[PDB]
Amino acid sequence: STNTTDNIDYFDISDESNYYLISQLRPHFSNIYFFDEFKRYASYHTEIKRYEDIHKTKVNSLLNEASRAIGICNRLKNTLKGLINILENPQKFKTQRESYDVLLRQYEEKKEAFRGCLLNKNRKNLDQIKKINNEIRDLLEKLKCSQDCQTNVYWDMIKIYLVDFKKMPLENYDTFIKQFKNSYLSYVDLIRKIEKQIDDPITLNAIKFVLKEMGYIIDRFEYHLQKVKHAIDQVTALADGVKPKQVTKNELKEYYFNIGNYYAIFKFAKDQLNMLNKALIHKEKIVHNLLGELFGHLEERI
Amino acid sequence: STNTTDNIDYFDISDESNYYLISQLRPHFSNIYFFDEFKRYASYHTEIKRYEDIHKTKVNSLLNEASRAIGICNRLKNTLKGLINILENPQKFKTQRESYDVLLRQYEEKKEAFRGCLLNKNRKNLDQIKKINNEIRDLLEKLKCSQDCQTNVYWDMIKIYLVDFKKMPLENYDTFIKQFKNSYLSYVDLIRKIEKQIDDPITLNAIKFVLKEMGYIIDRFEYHLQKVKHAIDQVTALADGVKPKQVTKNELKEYYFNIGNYYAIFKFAKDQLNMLNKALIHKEKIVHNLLGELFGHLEER
Repeated sequence: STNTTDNIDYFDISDESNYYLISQLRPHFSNIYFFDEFKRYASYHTEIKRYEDIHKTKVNSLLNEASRAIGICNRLKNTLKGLINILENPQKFKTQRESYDVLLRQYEEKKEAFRGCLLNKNRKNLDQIKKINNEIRDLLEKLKCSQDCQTNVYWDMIKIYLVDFKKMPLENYDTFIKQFKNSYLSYVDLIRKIEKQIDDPITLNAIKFVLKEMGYIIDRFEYHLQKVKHAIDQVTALADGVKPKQVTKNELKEYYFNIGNYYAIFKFAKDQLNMLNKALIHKEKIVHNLLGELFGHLEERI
Repeated sequence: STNTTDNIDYFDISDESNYYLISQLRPHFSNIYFFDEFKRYASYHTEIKRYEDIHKTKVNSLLNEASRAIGICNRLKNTLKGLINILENPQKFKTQRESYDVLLRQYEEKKEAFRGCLLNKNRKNLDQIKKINNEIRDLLEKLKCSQDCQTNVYWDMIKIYLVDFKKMPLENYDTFIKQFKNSYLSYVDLIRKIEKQIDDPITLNAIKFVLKEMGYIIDRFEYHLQKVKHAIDQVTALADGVKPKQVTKNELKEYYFNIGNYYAIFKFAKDQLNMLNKALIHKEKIVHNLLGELFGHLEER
């Protein structure tokens, strides 16, 4: 059956301020999707048609620079995946000569080195996010309105975002992570009772490492599920309140930035949760196979 | 007094990492309540009686140092409150000689200076929170357990917290802020239609300022409401899940830190939301009075 982690896309990291989260899946920042959404907003205002060039030059380059940064950490990624494959697979551990304690410490060191690399190589890209944001605000000032800025475009997009939000079975995600977190706790509780009786070298270490990784991925799923829930609740609360006809231009700037980043979060968190969904299912199959091996060793002991 | 804000406790500020929130209400940080909760956890484990002294000395002193640090910003607070009372009250504006544009600018400068003071004077205290947290983690290592650490105390406290969580009407908080936010947006829209019809600049400026402050306080209410709901949902999710009877010592450490900080967030946010609820209501009374003064002027040509 399944016993080898082929993909470790589940690692992410946030910056020190916890404003930006870096993912191994492109566009790597949710903020790229906001720049894509503003391209849709700007097409309805002829006063800001220059953003078409800002998007082609600044926004696309930022995406590729983010992809380039992730690619710089690719050899750390392969080294980390090589350690994971040994630590999770007793058969692969038996083909080398290092001890499990040594490989475990190298795993923690390479894990933080890889995650640290994802952030460090993207710091200048993070600064570019603010500069393109400020460039967008300055571009928005060229609108031919000041205290009577129309909100039709703003309210048209909220309605469009609400139907896209219905295309995500939010109850399925809650039910899935609830069962998995309890299945995870039951697994660890079963391992605790078995270890109290026997020492099963290699096999028992492997199943604990996989469970430890499972716990990390569970935490990642809950994080990204909380953000997509928050984003949908905010946009929905706007649609259930009063709808002003006209606002000032500085207010319309905040409006576009508000719904634009919320839809970006939703779009970004969806593909992240889908990846994390597959990673959890994959880790569980490894645990299942290892657990059957562990019960066989328990029988021959007693 | 009529159209007079007497309390400006609604201002708060977070640190750059957004891990610590500094409030003008004692204990100024929710982390103090966690230290108070661990004092209850430690009473069930004779191996860690030393925390009785750590709490009495380090924790209480941190509270008093936090209170003193906030006190350093009192001169800025009085200046800021003085500007608020002028900007919100047309009668008090007419009794002085500064222009409304200059007073608005001084407000924005003093507001940021006061909020920045609340954080800057508390930076050493924020570091002391980390010292006490690490000292607690090191103290927990003295437990006479390794792979068989009982979770009886952990589950006894979760039961207690759930009873306390039900004493907070979350739906009342939600229904209030959503109706209040809608009334706020209607007030703004009403002024946009009204100001086109009359030249009442003194009154209109005061309404716009009070509504400007109302917007800030609404965002504060929403921030603290989200935190307290997250904390209740996390602790409730623990109760609805599998309940292992024994865990490892490092797992028990994270157990105590998890529910302790979540309950601390619950206690802290409740008193914050109650203060913000009163502040929003008081700002709305000022808007009601000013709208009544505005409609009176509209009647007389």
